[PDB]
Amino acid sequence: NSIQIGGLFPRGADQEYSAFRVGMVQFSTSEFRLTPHIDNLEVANSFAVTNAFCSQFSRGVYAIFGFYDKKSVNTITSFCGTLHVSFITPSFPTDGTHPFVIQMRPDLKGALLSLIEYYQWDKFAYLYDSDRGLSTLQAVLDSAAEKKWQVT
Amino acid sequence: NSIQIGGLFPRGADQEYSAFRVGMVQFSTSEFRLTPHIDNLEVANSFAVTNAFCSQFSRGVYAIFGFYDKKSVNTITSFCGTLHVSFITPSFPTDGTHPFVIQMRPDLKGALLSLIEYYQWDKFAYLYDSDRGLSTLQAVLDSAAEKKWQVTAINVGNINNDKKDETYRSLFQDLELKKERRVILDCERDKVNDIVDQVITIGKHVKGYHYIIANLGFTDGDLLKIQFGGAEVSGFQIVDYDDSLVSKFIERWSTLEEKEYPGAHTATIKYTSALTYDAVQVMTEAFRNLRKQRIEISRRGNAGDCLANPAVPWGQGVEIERALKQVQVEGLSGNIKFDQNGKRINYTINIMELKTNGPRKIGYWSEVDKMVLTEDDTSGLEQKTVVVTTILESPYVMMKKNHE
Repeated sequence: NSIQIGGLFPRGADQEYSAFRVGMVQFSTSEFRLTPHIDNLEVANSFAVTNAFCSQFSRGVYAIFGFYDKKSVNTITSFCGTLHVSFITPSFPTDGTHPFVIQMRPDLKGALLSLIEYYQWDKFAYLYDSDRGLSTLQAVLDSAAEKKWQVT
Repeated sequence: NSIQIGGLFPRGADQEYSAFRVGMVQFSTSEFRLTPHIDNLEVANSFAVTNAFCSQFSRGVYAIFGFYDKKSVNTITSFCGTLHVSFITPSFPTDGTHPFVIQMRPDLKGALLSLIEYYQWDKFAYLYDSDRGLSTLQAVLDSAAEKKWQVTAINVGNINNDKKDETYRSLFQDLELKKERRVILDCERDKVNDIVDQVITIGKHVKGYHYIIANLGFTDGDLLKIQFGGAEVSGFQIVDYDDSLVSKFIERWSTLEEKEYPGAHTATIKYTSALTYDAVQVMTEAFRNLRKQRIEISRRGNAGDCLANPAVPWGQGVEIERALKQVQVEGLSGNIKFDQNGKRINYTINIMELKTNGPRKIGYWSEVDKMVLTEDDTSGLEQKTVVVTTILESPYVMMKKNHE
């Protein structure tokens, strides 16, 4: 009763995969297991991800574990939304509600707002990389008016 | 004589499509002609975008004219960079240099950054919409820390239309904390008309407020509702109706029947649509130069499934890129030209101040020259009722015994 799963891993993900490989071992039972198809791909390229997602759809997996990037994120969300494929990933949470998506990464933006309150900050600098995204920076700039912040 | 191209259109973009049809007729010669394949699809559904793009790559086109959303721009750009397929679009330019992309929309980022510097602003609001990329937001924020600006950036895009009256009143309750009187609206021409009607409801459009619409269709959206409140309104117009070329187009435009051409019986045209008419002229002259250059571009056979691994790029797409990126014509958006990346270059955005007499061509910019127009001759001397304030305190200001 072997069950197949999609495995989308970036190239440099050595420990992420090292922990993934350990994950399946500690959880496989005597009546079923997991048969992942691992595609080491450059996750930023939307075409590579799109071509890789279908490389798993034709193989007929029952769920896909992977990652995504600010550029390729909207590629996976609407793809799993129409094909009813279930996608599980630790990449950053979807900006909005996108169905058939499982985000292990807990919402970091909600916790950061509470930290700045206890420290009683008023003016500070916010450093962000447009690569990782800015969904968290957007949140602190939105609440910058209600809570009196002068973000540089 | 037949050239195949792919067309990706939002289903709620009819004038944007009506302008495309008129362009085929005005640039159809007897030497050759272009042939479209239209798929009305959802612009935000990148899966539909992927299904539409591969529908054209399997039919074997030479270039694709379409749009994209933030949720799909990366889908369009990534396929064109690998399959060497040229893409022409009037949507927002890509956040970076992407090959085989011919962005018809010019970069507004340079305009706003010095329209701010013209009025001498150092603190303002910035209500943006992520539907057209966070490119503009990073620009103002990067320049905010350099000039020690104090900006308030609000992701006004993600708001529900059912609780729109209690949240908009709440936003201005938040913007009232700093008594903000200088705002920049960075929504599409649709959500702008929603904010406009809600600024009127709370009366935040009188003497004192000053807004800047950050899109290339100032005269497109409805401006008559906030024109007389007393608040100065600035913006940007790309379709300079003063040019005789546009008027030549607008005359033939205003007489067209509306059942056959939706959204075309009026005197103005949306900047999204005006760029589309100008897009055809680019593609027409692109291939006409491939002809005169004695260049053979026709496909050698079935392009196959787009998901072909490894992705084989047809070499002549390089020549199509070089053909499209070396076009140079004139249309409704003024001048038209492209770099080696496909970005708009050598253009002119008319800056318009909304006075009491309507949109006024006050200024304009360029990627080399910033704010350089002398004041329009039309105006009125001593039309400014200067507002003066004082305090009732005898005997400085006493109400006459017959003050009623």
